[PDB]
Amino acid sequence: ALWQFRSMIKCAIPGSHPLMDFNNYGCYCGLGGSGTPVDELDRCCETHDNCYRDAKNLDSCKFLVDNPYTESYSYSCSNTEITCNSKNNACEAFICNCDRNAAICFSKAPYNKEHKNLDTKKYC
Amino acid sequence: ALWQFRSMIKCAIPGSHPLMDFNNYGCYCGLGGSGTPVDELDRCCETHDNCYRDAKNLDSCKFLVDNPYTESYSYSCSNTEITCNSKNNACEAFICNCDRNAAICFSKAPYNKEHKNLDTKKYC
Ligand SMILES: [Ca+2]
Ligand SMILES: [Ca+2]
Ligand SMILES: [Ca+2]
Ligand SMILES: [Cl-]
Ligand SMILES: [Cl-]
Repeated sequence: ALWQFRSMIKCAIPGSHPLMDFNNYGCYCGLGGSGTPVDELDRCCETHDNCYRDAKNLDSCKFLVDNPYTESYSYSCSNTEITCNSKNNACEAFICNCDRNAAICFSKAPYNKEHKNLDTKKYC
Repeated sequence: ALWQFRSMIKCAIPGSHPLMDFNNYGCYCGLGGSGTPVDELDRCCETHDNCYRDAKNLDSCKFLVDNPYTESYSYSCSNTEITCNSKNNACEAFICNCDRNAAICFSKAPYNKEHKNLDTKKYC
């Protein structure tokens, strides 16, 4: 679920303020997107979006409101390391991994303040 | 999910051995069932089954393999007290409550050893 994804981010990046730092960044770190990502971080976000898209297109999965962010799963944090519980069902596991890969991707991507709250209408 | 339900049981009943104690008991504490419950505990189990039935019959919900036991939710245990996370989606919340009510029902129902591993074919 969305709240768990923000927690995953705090896990991989202790000092982070998920909502404030990674929302409304570049072209894809936020709701939907357009154009091409402006940098690694922005691409991490595009990949997360694409991952959610692949999940919605799974015949075997049906998310409430057709929004994967509503799908709650089980995961655990241990010293910056994120672990998706093997007991999550196939759909939950898929979402858990999308979030986990995104959280990790965020922790290794440069954070360019100039790309924060970017004028998407022009540069995306 | 099924594994979370067993944890809920340990929460409400510290000494319990969920699988060993509450599986294959009476007419409803196990897979499916038949007849009328033999006692309070057995009825707690029938109610849990009926609760899962109501969940499967929700137009808004679609569980993997159409089995609510695969639906993973978020909950927390604190001194025998079980709490279902308000952030679970409607379907997850419904399942979480079914499990929670069952766990609590189990903790307050007499445990009749004579009803353990009962000859269902005859008494159910
Ligand atoms: Ca996005
Ligand atoms: Ca049953
Ligand atoms: Ca779930
Ligand atoms: Cl976020
Ligand atoms: Cl059980």
